[PDB]
Amino acid sequence: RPNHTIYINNLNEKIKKDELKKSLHAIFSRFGQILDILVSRSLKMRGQAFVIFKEVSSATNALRSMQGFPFYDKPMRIQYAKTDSDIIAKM
Ligand SMILES: [Mg+2]
Ligand SMILES: [Mg+2]
Repeated sequence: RPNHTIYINNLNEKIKKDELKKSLHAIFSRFGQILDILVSRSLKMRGQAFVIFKEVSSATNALRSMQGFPFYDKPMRIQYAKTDSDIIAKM
């Protein structure tokens, strides 16, 4: 099931969509090249987001290292996405 994409839950829903994306990029880019970050109004309201890495190893390290990290006062809950974004094939 491990893939290039991590699905993040339990995100602070009071954070601005734009600021949230930027913060996610700052935090996760240290684990490897990020291809894309998915943060919509729908996802935001539910405290969810997706980060797509260029390599699966980067996704794995991110998942194992940032699990439970107090992001904006809330422990992040991270898992691999059920379906690896078709963006991988496209990009
Ligand atoms: Mg994008
Ligand atoms: Mg850990």
